[PDB]
Amino acid sequence: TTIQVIGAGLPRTGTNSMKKALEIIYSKPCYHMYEIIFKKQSDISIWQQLIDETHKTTSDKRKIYNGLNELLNGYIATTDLPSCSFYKELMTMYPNAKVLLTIRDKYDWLYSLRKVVLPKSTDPWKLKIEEGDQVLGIDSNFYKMTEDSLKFAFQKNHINLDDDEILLECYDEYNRLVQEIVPPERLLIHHLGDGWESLCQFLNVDIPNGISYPCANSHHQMTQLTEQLIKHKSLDDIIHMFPGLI
Ligand SMILES: Nc1ncnc2c1ncn2[C@@H]1O[C@H](COP(=O)(O)O)[C@@H](OP(=O)(O)O)[C@H]1O
Ligand SMILES: CC(C)NC[C@@H]1CCc2cc(CO)c([N+](=O)[O-])cc2N1
Repeated sequence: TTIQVIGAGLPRTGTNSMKKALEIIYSKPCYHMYEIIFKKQSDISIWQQLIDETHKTTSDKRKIYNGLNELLNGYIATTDLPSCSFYKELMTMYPNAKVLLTIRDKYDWLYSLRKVVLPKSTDPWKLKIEEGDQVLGIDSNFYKMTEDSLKFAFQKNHINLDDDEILLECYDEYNRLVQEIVPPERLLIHHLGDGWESLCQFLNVDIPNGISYPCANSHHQMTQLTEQLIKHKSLDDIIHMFPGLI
């Protein structure tokens, strides 16, 4: 059991739905940020060490490959931040794995990103996210790892993450680059809304009979989850309000 599909799509492009879709297709687990937050928060420091390794004048690529392989043990696929930023290293490690690029309108993406993953530093919603994350046992190291992995995906050392215009152009550049460096036969570009057909064709499987394509992880749902975590101060107490999400 090793990686068959590498999800290179950025966060907030339908990765949790793609995660669920792949788990339906393969009946084996797919990695996602939800795996880290809700199941394995100890992975945060490991991802941080790997991203830190990339910032060295001479990076130890074998250390990174071995670290990626350990993180992804028991998974059939990976999606989302932070793994998407390592899609090149994953491609090298798993030469037979196919690559998915989940994609969507860039303006909707940015809006989604600011609501969940990367608020502007002066946005009051950032404090509500933090307070909510406190309930989940998430600390400040989490934000450093996600920030560093976005910067790593965009291949930038210095960047003003509060500038929407920069993030929009980074998004387009990122998706262009994936399309440039992944051979066409090894890549499926999956637009938000595309559903089973193109995906199943690509992965050489039939469309799941009587099972609809997943639709999960809206910023509306994430805003409500943040609100409810703050109100009740317990995930277990509110999880029934979020069926089928985690
Ligand atoms: N089947 C589907 N059709 C349309 N949008 C979908 C979808 N599945 C997920 N999404 C959207 O993809 C985004 C989440 O992606 P990710 O899981 O990578 O964080 C959300 O966007 P919004 O925040 O605009 O609602 C979510 O609503
Ligand atoms: C709602 C509040 C309690 N925070 C929890 C949410 C869960 C989904 C999520 C997903 C990503 C990337 O998919 C990131 N990210 O990269 O920062 C952060 C979060 N945070």
